[PDB]
Amino acid sequence: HMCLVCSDEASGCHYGVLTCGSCKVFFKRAVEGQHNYLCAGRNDCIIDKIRRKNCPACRYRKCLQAGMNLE
Amino acid sequence: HMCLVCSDEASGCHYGVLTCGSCKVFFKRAVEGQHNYLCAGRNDCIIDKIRRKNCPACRYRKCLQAGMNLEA
DNA sequence: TGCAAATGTACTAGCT
DNA sequence: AAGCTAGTACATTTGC
Ligand SMILES: [Zn+2]
Ligand SMILES: [Zn+2]
Ligand SMILES: [Zn+2]
Ligand SMILES: [Zn+2]
Repeated sequence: HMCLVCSDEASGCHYGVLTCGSCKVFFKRAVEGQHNYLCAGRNDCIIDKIRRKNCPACRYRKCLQAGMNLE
Repeated sequence: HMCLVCSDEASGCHYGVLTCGSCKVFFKRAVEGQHNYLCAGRNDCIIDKIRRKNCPACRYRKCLQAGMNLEA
């Protein structure tokens, strides 16, 4: 049902983790190239369906916390 | 020289405040436009040249705090 | 791909 | 002429 990164409607198990469609694309872009993202808050931004765009840094952090990788 | 909102190179005194071009257009669009801006932290984000895209809600907040206004 | 929103740039209109 | 800003069109970015 739910994406482990942002809590949207998951579309499948992507990169080892149940994740929504946009978190799937986001993580792919993040690992592939630069992910030198800078958080504007305190590195604990709320990553939900609407706010997940706000902070790539915290979102890529949750992606790693959830265990996403290339296997 | 310095935009008092994002610290990008200022473009002039826009709407009462020395600001860059991107903050000028952003402020007018924020006032006159419909937006679903929601902060993901604590309504207290850092706004600089990079992080200004991160949180428009705090950016709009910093705009008003700097004294920006569509009048004179 | 395809479409729309958000953002930023560069320019023009108009004043003083 | 200079020197200024608000408005606006275009380009880019970003996300579905
Ligand atoms: Zn997600
Ligand atoms: Zn963050
Ligand atoms: Zn600015
Ligand atoms: Zn914020």
